[PDB]
Amino acid sequence: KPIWEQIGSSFINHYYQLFDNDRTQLGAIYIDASCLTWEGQQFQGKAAIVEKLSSLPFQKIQHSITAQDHQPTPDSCIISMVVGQLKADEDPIMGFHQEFLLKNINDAWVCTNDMFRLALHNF
Amino acid sequence: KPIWEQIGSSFINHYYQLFDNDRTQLGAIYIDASCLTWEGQQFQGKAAIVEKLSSLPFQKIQHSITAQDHQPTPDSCIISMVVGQLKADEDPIMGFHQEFLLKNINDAWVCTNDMFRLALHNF
Repeated sequence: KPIWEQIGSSFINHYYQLFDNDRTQLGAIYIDASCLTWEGQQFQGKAAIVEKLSSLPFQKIQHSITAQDHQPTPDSCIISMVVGQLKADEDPIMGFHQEFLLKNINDAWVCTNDMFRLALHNF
Repeated sequence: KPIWEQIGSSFINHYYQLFDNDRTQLGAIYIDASCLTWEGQQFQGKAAIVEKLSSLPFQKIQHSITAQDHQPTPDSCIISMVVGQLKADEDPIMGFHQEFLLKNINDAWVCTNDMFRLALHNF
């Protein structure tokens, strides 16, 4: 309902659609200065991100969202928190926490910061 | 090593130190435009946020960080992800996930965005 909630919600939706069905198209939502920290490893810069995301051994991965929250920022960006479970091929379901900072740059929404962590938790 | 990590790690240490000794002092790291989402609930501004955290029904609170990640943002903000364990008085230990967005305002690194969730724990 709130404008930042609708945008952030839509972005997350788009991000997981791409990640679970066409991840080599993910780079389209990043920019040169975007950063990715996947399970502790830092991939600063789009090239590194695109490379890392494409090297994931996932043959078939599926994200299931338990909860998501968004907040507008002083500089008009949107920060988001996402929790839920992921299923890669033939299992053991896992929990995950993903953080995103979105910005409108050149009149388009992109993700400048992305942080993902696996978790033995549930929400 | 990177400056955003040094600053972020430092802020994180100070934040949890304040939370675990006298959370009514957290007003110093929040500003009026700050947003807090705690277990899905929203609160805006220093006063409401400090009120919300202070209202937590705990005498003794203890945070233990298992991992923290930090990245710089295009607007010179620092975004962070924190995961660890939370211990409140006699409740069983509970894992937590938190996100912070930091920025230097009026010569001080403050948190404009704070997002927190507890993992439905077992064991």
